[PDB]
Amino acid sequence: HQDNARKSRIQSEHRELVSAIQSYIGAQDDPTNPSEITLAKLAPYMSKNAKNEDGIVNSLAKDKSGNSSTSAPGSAHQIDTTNHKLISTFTPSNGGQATVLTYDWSANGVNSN
Repeated sequence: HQDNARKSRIQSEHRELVSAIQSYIGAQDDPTNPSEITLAKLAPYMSKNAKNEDGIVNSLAKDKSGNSSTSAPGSAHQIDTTNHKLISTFTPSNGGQATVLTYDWSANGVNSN
C-alpha cells in the first residue's frame, strides 16, 4: 500500500522541504556549502504548513521505525550532505529499503535533467 503512497504522501511535502532548503541555504552563513539540513532545521524556512521543529516534522510524513537514521524526528525526510540532495527517507513498516523522494540543490551533473 505505502509502496504507491510513499510517492504521493512524501511528494506533497518533499517539494516543501526543498522549498525550505533553498530558503535555509540562502540564509546560511555560507549558501555555497551549508551544513546538514533536517526538517527540524527547515522548520523556520518552511512556507508550507509548519511553525517550529515540533510543528514542521509532525506536519510532515513520518516514517515507521527510524531505522534509517533519518535525523528528522520520526519523519520521512533526511538530506544527503555528500552530494547535497534533498532525500525523503521513508523507513517502511516492512523494515526494508526506505523510500526516497530526491531533489538536487547542487545538481552536480546535467542540471538534474
